[PDB]
Amino acid sequence: TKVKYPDGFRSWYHVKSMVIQPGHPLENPFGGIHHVYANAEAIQGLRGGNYPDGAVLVFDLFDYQEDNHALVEGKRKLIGVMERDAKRFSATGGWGYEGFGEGKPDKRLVTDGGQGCFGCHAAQKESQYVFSRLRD
Amino acid sequence: ETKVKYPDGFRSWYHVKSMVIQPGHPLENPFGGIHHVYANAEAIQGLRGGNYPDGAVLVFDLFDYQEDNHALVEGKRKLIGVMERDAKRFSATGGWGYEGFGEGKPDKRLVTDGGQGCFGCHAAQKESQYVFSRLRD
Ligand code: HEC
Ligand code: HEC
Ligand SMILES: [Zn+2]
Ligand SMILES: [Zn+2]
Repeated sequence: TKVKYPDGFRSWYHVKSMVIQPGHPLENPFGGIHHVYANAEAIQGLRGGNYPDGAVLVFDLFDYQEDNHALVEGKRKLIGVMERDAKRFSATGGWGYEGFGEGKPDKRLVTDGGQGCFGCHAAQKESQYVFSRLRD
Repeated sequence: ETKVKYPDGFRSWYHVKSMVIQPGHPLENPFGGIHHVYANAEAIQGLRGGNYPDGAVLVFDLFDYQEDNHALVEGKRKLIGVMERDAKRFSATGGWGYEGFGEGKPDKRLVTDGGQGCFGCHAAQKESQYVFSRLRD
């Protein structure tokens, strides 16, 4: 009941991006440029289906540098992961939540079974706890 | 056989990188906004350090953004820029054909000069085969 590191996530479908700048409520620890990636099974849930077991969403978070009014991606700070499994992750609404420091498999960030992540994502109960929407 | 194809299905390609260009930056006009770069399989071979096969396509996808409480949030697509690799067909602009599609729409072709204006700037990157983007992790 550990969330698996999502190997190969960089090849997945890019859902959307967003920039969180200093002063935003989510600045700690989610400040920077982030990109949302979805594997094939996650796309089915985003498209209006049910999320099948095995669906994975990744929040990929980079630092950035402001250089002459351009924001340039720097280093990866972390990834956030949601893995769908209605049985194994029932305590947190059927998604398992993990963070990986710097995107590395050995740097697990979550220490409370994913309850803190869950507490905020629960506001999106109506949409299977996922905030991101497909855009074209 | 000098027209760049609209790159259908580009949104499911590999996302290379992103950048934000804000007011004040030298390129705000016309490339202001949040942009994402996508590459098909052939372009990845070229980005990786391999050579670019004919048929390689790189997409610059440009969105306006809105400021919302210390967040920049994606707004409407302004345009896509497309580079399509064909050493013989597009030899006049370095082996890449350049096109722009207004709001990403296949009917809104933007380029009127055979790609010369696009090529004039990308020519600065002769040494990486006219491509500014670099792979990252
Ligand atoms: C509110 C205080 C949050 C906490 C705590 C966590 N997340 Fe989150 N998450 C939040 C928002 C507002 C968004 C949308 C960002 C956007 O670009 O729209 C997200 C997104 C994710 C995603 C992408 C899928 C989605 O739901 O949109 C993942 C994979 C994700 N979050 C994981 C995650 C983990 C593992 C957390 C605890 C370490 C966690 N989130 C906390 C808001 C909040
Ligand atoms: C300088 C004045 C430019 C002109 C005119 C054009 N482009 Fe460009 N392009 C420029 C830069 C600095 C970058 C990199 C952006 C980044 O995030 O690093 C780009 C990128 C592209 C790409 C992505 C591939 C790459 O070379 O990195 C495409 C497909 C591309 N540009 C197409 C394009 C077209 C079709 C143009 C005329 C309509 C065009 N570019 C003009 C700088 C400049
Ligand atoms: Zn403020
Ligand atoms: Zn600035």
